[PDB]
Amino acid sequence: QPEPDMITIFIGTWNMGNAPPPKKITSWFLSKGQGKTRDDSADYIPHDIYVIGTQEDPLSEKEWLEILKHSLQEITSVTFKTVAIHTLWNIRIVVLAKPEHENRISHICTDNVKTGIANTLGNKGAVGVSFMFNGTSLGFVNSHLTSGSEKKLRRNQNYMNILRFLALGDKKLSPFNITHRFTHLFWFGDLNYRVDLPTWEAETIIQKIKQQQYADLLSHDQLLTERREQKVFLHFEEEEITFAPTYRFERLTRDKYAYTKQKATGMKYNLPSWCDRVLWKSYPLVHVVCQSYGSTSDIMTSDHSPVFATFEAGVTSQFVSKNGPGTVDSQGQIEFLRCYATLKTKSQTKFYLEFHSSCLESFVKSQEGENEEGSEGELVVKFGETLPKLKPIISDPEYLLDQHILISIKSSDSDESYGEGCIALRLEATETQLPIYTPLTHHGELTGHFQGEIKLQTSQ
Ligand SMILES: O=C(Nc1cccc(Cl)c1)C(F)(F)F
Repeated sequence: QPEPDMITIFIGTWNMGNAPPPKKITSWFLSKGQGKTRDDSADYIPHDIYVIGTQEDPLSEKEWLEILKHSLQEITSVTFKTVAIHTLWNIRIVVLAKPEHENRISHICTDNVKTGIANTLGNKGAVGVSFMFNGTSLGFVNSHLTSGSEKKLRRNQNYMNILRFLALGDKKLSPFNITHRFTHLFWFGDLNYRVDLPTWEAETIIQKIKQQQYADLLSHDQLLTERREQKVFLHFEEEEITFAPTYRFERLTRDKYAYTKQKATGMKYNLPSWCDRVLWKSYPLVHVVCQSYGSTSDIMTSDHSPVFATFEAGVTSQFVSKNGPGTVDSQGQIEFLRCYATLKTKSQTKFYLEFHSSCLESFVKSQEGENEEGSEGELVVKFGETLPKLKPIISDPEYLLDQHILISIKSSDSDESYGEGCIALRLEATETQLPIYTPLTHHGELTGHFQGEIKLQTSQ
């Protein structure tokens, strides 16, 4: 029974509007409705993993698990195993997997983050799940961000709090937040970014939606504009949106957008918006392909429509050799040549690097670099040919070329990371000096760059 090198992952996000679901929700899990939809010929083919995020979920965990599992069994004739379920207030994440995957899944973690302070603490935040699928780490975040058209900055702040404080994946990766801990990270939810057009244009926007003409609406979507200005979700991907805004509908039909201000809305307008989103970030040169991204048309209990996204995702096997795990393999080495970090910091400590990777027995600290001044004001930290030779546990190129090195640049004075990045070992050649590059971030914001050359020796 061979180990897979690809899986498919279903991601769902639905703000249920505090109402029970209708009796049939199968269109959601089938990626049917509007947008990039799944071929009818695939309807009986189960996804390997289903990750369901809800917001404003009124159900108990048990109630929702029974609906989800019975839905999937009706579609696929497979009884899915529950990997994890975690709820914060009315924000929930469920992970289901095909039974064949039970002994491929391990290291399951769950956590939550509550956003805001006093007034603004009490219903917004995020839940998440991580686990290993054979040799591949997977992370999943369902967030319900702050609502309201004039709170895009609060949403951006909610995002940074969630990525700083959500404790998922390998705790030994101490310098790294969730945006670096996983081979594949999926971040979805009621992100609550709005189409930023004047209130007076509500009926114009509705007209455009009825004509399926989204371009002049998407050019005002706050999440796209904030992402293009590097204010949020730096280094994440999103499929092109080709479905109608998923909020705010009159319940029990999809024929009407309910946008006008009401006491129940705090006297706020809810112009039609793409509140409900799926984004991802995968390590460099790992296979990830979005195969659906859309909304259902036939689930109408909520003022939001459910959103689906599906992905092909590359996975690796749990590799054993005669040597590692449990020792090094002397036929393997990773060398860094001519490396330097460019940092945006105004500070003047010395810096050292840490290299973290599950291809090493443990993380490696470098010597301090040599600080120089860049021609445009920058700090340049030079490592030269001084970096420690990395000793991987396994030399086989079928393993090593699929690995990644996480890099943190840390202050000698404080041992605090000033920037984190990731280098793929999926090189064009071995035993050959090749350029490498990663941007460096801290708290998910750009703090600099790391570049140089690599020389990878495998057993071949
Ligand atoms: O641990 C659970 N599930 C689980 C564990 C390992 C593999 C798989 Cl497939 C599922 C829980 F939370 F449901 F009890």
